[PDB]
Amino acid sequence: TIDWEHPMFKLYEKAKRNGKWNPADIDFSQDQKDFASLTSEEKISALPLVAGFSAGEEAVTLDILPMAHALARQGRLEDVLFLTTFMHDEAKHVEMFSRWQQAVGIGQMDLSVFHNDHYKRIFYEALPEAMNRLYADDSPEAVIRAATVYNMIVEGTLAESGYYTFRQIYKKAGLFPGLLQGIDYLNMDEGRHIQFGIYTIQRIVNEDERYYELFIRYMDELWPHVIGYVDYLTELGKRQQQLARTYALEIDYDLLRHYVIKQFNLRKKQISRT
Amino acid sequence: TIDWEHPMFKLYEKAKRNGKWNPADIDFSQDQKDFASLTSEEKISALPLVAGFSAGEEAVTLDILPMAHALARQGRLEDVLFLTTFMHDEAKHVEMFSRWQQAVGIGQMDLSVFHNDHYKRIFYEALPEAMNRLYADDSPEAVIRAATVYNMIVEGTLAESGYYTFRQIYKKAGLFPGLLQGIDYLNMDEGRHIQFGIYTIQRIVNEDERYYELFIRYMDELWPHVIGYVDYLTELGKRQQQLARTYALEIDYDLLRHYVIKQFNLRKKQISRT
Ligand SMILES: CCCCCCCCCCCCCCCC(=O)O
Ligand SMILES: CCCCCCCCCCCCCCCC(=O)O
Ligand SMILES: [Mn+2]
Ligand SMILES: [Mn+2]
Ligand SMILES: [Mn+2]
Ligand SMILES: [Mn+2]
Ligand SMILES: [Mn+2]
Ligand SMILES: [Mn+2]
Repeated sequence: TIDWEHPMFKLYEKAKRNGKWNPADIDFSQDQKDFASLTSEEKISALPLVAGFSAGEEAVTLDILPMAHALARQGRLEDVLFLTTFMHDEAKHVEMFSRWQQAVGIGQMDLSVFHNDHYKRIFYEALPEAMNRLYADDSPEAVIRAATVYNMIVEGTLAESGYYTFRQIYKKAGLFPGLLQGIDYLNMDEGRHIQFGIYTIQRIVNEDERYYELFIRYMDELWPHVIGYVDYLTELGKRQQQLARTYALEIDYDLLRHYVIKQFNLRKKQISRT
Repeated sequence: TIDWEHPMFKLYEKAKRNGKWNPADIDFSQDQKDFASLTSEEKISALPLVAGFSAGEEAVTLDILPMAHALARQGRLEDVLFLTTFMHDEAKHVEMFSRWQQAVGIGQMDLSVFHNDHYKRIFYEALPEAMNRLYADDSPEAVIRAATVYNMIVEGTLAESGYYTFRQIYKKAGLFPGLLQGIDYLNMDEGRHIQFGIYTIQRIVNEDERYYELFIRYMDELWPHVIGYVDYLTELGKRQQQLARTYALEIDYDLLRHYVIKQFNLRKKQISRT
């Protein structure tokens, strides 16, 4: 039947209760004015972080499907019910960033230019490969790896840090209130996504504590590309300093960096070896 | 980007606006009392139609995924955004029937007994085979067949007729107000599902009017099992006449039957050869 007490059924219920926001309701009119008011140099200072996210959301909307397939095939009905909310969330995320991009005029703008090699390695290689694998290989190893790259690294490390960074910068400056409303909603959805990942990894580790070592290993395997992208954005911003100056933000890249590091280690700690 | 004018983006927007209902909010307390008040013979008279639906909703929640995969792989982003709402709708449908079944006490009850051979041929063979095919064969032929069996026959013919039948019987009788609230919501969701099917078949026919003949052919191929199930339910009810008598319903199986026939032909007519 439905196991009403199943953790993923409970997460499904919360998703319905907490998932009513609609990107079509966000007022982006002030964002349009803010963006127009920026200098050409101030404009470029913002784009790298938006590039990472818009492309990232698109990647994950296509790439969660194989997990829903694999779990369906295993008969995990409550997981599948929850995953329908996960996939619809990601749809709204793609929608929200595309609306912002249109409202402020950079819809055309090929933002690919802000994706370095480490980024592409995560979003264009490790992520799609690990998810697609599940179509032919739904072994515990395969499922742990998919949840690690997608939920623990892409969402749980990069996206979390991305949200924090957005707040740290533009919330201070009083800029882009529509986008920040969007990001708050995104960040609320993402908490459920991460919880799914934790639950999935933990139940597999609960069967064989040796999958714990596999989890840690896959996390450390990805870390170089995580930090390598983070260094490239850090670096990139330190050149284009004009938005920080104009808006009186000592943009502390060294504390962001450690927020990333903090997120990575925190995700490890949410998986228990025993 | 997102093509804001795309028909499936517009259907996605409507789904969000019109898709807020939550099965967890439905009051089933009166349904519990109604069901308990029924005689043992009256109880059995209702179950066949509920059997068809609960199993049917479960089938379609698992079975829409390959279509979302195939269209994603073709780069039809707006279709995929809409399909996230379609899949979440089906989740709530499975949820709604399981809640009703629990509330009135038939959760255990193996309702498989009311699935005859024609039913199994649709839901356990033709439907999963046609959807799963899309994982390895996303040809126009394959996509038309998937949309025909799923959207035009299962939803557009059987489910539509099932809703009508539910209303005709229990709405008259003043019974099962919770279930009927649920069914109204379901039926509103299903209109978008059918519209997706029409759009999908029509855009493929628009490229080669010879796919029109393929559409009609696949519809007629399934008709025998549609009517054969409908005859078995018709037949089945005519024996167990006690609920009709008790509640003063001349249950007109001959008009239902023609409602089914009417639905089938109506679906053909929504696809234009030209
Ligand atoms: C000092 C800079 C550190 C900040 C790191 C920036 C992270 C931006 C990358 C965006 C990835 C978004 C993917 C989210 C996927 C989802 O929504 O499930
Ligand atoms: C005289 C009897 C005719 C009535 C026909 C009864 C139809 C019951 C079958 C239920 C199928 C439900 C599947 C719906 C799938 C979806 O929700 O997309
Ligand atoms: Mn997201
Ligand atoms: Mn996410
Ligand atoms: Mn490097
Ligand atoms: Mn349904
Ligand atoms: Mn449907
Ligand atoms: Mn027969």
